[PDB]
Amino acid sequence: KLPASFDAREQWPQCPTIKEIRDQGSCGSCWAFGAVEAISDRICIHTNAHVSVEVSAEDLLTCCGSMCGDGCNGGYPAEAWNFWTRKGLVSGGLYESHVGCRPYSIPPCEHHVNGSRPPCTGEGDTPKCSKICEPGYSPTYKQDKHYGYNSYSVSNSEKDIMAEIYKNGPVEGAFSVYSDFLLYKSGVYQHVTGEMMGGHAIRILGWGVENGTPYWLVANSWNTDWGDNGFFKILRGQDHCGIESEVVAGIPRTD
Ligand SMILES: *C(N)[C@H](CCCNC(N)=O)NC(=O)C1(C(=O)N[C@H](C)c2ccsc2)CCC1
Repeated sequence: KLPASFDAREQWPQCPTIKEIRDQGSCGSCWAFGAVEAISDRICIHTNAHVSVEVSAEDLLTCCGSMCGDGCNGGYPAEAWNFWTRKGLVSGGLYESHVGCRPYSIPPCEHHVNGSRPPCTGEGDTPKCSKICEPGYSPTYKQDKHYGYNSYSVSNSEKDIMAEIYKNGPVEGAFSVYSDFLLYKSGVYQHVTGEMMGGHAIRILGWGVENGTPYWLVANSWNTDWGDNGFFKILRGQDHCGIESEVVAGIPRTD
């Protein structure tokens, strides 16, 4: 039933957020980024491109509080999606973009690569929850909220995750980062060297096969000069680095 390859960017060509790579900056907010990116995609898919917006990482990062975790010091993706169902999320684009209600306040940086931006440092402070949109944006904060119908776990099964993406759009997942992952440029990632650095949340938007190796198509939040234009591929079908073990998703309410 499922195709040998699937790419959400090809399936939903009128949904620009699916193609977009963000930059979490010097802040451990991957849990938030994986969520708002997939939510942005799912709102566009759910409306057949009639509503296409960058959902605010700032809003999720700053305003969830204890139920999600500890802001820039890590969080729980499951409860990020739950926050979307309970209190909703406003719009917000990239740093100094002036796009949406609450654009990201933490500046971009170079994540384990050379480039013109400053080098990323450790976990910076979590910004305050400010329930007010930026100057120049309409409508108001309350009026700009987008809500989810539900949030749920996807089972630790390759085919179930594929089915979920195929039907309902990109999902959030998490995997264990080893030091060799940081150097990723292209191909299918499999862990071959290096120690455990910690967990990392990302957006899964498809799958395929390359030179006989099955993979998941993943968006990272380390800007576009990391990896393969901000994306990477990782081995699919063996719960590699736990990539199939913490997938989470949710369906939008209609605005
Ligand atoms: C994502 N960037 C974040 C790593 C931040 C570490 N920064 C750094 N300088 O090393 N990781 C996460 O958000 C996850 C996590 O580890 N959460 C922990 C277990 C947590 C859960 C509840 S409170 C803290 C990995 C996916 C979630």
